[PDB]
Amino acid sequence: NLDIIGKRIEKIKQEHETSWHYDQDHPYKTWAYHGSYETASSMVNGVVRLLTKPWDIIPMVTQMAMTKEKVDTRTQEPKEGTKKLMKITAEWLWKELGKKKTPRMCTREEFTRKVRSNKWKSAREAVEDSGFWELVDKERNLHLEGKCETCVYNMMSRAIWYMWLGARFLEFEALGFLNEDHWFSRENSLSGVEGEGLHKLGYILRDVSKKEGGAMYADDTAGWDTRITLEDLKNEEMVTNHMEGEHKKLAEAIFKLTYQNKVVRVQRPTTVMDIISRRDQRGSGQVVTYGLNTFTNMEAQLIRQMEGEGVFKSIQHLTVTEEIAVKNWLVRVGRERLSRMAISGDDCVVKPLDDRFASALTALNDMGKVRKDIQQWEPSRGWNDWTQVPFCSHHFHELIMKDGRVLVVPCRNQDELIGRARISQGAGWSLRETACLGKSYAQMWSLMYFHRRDLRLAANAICSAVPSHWVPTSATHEWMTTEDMLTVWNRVWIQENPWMEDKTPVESWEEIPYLGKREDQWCGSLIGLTSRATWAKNIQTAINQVRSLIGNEEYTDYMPSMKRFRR
Ligand SMILES: O=C(c1ccco1)N1CCN(C(=O)C2CC2)CC1
Ligand SMILES: [Cl-]
Ligand SMILES: [Zn+2]
Ligand SMILES: [Zn+2]
Repeated sequence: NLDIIGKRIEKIKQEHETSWHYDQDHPYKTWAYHGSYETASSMVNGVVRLLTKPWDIIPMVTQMAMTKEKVDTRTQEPKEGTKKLMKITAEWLWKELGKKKTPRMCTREEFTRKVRSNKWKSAREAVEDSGFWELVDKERNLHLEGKCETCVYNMMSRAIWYMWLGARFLEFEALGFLNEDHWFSRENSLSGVEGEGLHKLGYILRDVSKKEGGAMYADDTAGWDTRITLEDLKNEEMVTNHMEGEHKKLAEAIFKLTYQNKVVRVQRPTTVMDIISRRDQRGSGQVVTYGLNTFTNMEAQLIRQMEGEGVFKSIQHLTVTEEIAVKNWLVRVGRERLSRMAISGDDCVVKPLDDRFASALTALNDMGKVRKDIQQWEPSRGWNDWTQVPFCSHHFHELIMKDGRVLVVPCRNQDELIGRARISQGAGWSLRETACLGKSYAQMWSLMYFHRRDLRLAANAICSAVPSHWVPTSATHEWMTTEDMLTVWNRVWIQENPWMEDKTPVESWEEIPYLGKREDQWCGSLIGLTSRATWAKNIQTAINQVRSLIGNEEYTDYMPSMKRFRR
C-alpha cells in the first residue's frame, strides 16, 4: 500500500512542510487520511432567456439556474461464486471486444490535437512547452519502473477527479484506444452505443423490442462509481492481457498505481487540504470512466441474465460443471444476449429471454450494483412498450411523416430542455460567444427536437436573432455547423439513416411532422396557454430586441419556414 502511494504523499508533504498537520478530528472513515496543509456557479444565457419569455414564470425552468456522503462508503467483498462468474465473464468479454480491434498506444500528437480543439496558464500552453514533456518522460520512466510520483487526484450524484495534464496524458497514452478506436461501438460490442447520436438510440431500442422475450428492464444503480469493487478493477485490468511490449507495461502501471491505489487532495472548510487514499471505487478520466463503466455494466447484466436463465444455482460457490456451463452459455449464446441490451456506461436497457430476470437479484446485489428507488429484494418493474423505456435521460416516440416514412425521435420533459439551454458555465463570455452558444442549443433543437412545437419555434427565433454566419460554440454533434439545418436534417434522418429505405429528400420544414398536440402537452409543451400564444404571435418583436442588443449585423428571418408565419 504505502509502498505505492508513499512517494506521492512524501512529495506533497514537502511542498507544504510549513503546514503539514495530522489532524485528529478528520471526517474520513472509509478513506485513509494521511495529513493536511494550508490552502463555479451556473450563469444565465441572456440570448436564450430573452427568446423564451413564457418560461420566466415556470419554476421547473427558473430554479435550474439557481444555487459527499456517498464517496465515504464501503462495498463488501463479493462471495466466491460471484467472483468466479465475474472473472469468467470478463475474460470472455475482453476476448470478444478484441476479436476485431488491436489495442495500441495513443500519441502526443493525438493528445496535442485534442487540447488544441478543446507554470503554464492553459493546456494549449503546456502541450507546446517541451519542459512539460520532459516531466511526462520522468513519470513515464517511473511507471515502467513500477512507481508513481505526480499522478494525484483532486476532488470537486456527481464527483469529478481532475489530475494535472501530464497524468491525463499517461492515462490517454495507455487506455485512450478504448474510446479513440470505438471498442464500445454497437458493431463491435453488440450492447454498446458509443458514437450513436440521440437520433440512433430510439431505433436501437425499437430493434431490441423486436426480440422475443420478456419486459424491457431499465434499472438505475444507486451511485454506480461508488459501487465499483477492487474485484471489478482487477477484471477491467485484464484488457492488458491483450497488449504487448511497452504498452502492456504502461497500461499495467495506470491500473496498479492510479486506479487500484488512489491519492486524492480534498478541500475541507474546517481550510486544510486533505490528502486521502483508497483502493476501490471509480476515479479515472471521464472518457476512460465511460468505457470501463460500459464494460463492467455489460458483464453484470450478462450475469443477471445467466441467473434468470438458471445457468448457476447459487453465488455462494460455483461447482466445476457450473463453470463449464457458464463458459458454454457464453460461447453458445453470449453474443445473442449482448444484442438484447443497450448499455451506455452505468445506464442499461435489457430485454431478457423472459421475466425470471425481474427476481434474479442475488448476483446483482452481491456484486454491489444495488438498484436505486426499490427495496433490495423487490422484483424489478419492467416496461411493456419500448416508447416508455427511459435511456440516456430520454424516451423515444414513433412519428409517421405525412408521406408514410417512420421517424423514431428522442424526447424529454420540455422544461428540462429549456432550463438547460438558459445556462452557461464559466466567466468572461462576450455577447457574441453567448449568442453562438444559444445558436448551438437552437440547432440541436432543430435536429433532435423538431417534433416539439415550442422548440421548433424557439430554435427558428434564436437562429433569426443571431447573425446568420456566426459559428455555433461549445454521441454525435451534427448541429455544430454553419450548413443549412434543412440540409443537415436530410443527411441525418434520411440519407445516412439505415432504418429509412426510401431516400427521397424533404424539400421544406413543413414536410417534417410534430408529435400529436396532446402528446406535446404531456411532454411539457405550453401550447394552449395564453402566454405561449402571445409569445408566438409577437415573436418578431423578441427577435428584434435581441438583434438591437447585438447590433447592425447580417441576419436571416427563419420564421416563414413555419406555416403560421408564411403570410
Ligand atoms: O391551442 C391553441 C393552438 C394553437 C395551435 C394549435 O393549438 N390555441 C390557439 C391559440 N390560442 C389563442 O390565441 C388564445 C388566446 C390564447 C389558444 C388556443
Ligand atoms: Cl409500459
Ligand atoms: Zn504516476
Ligand atoms: Zn416525449
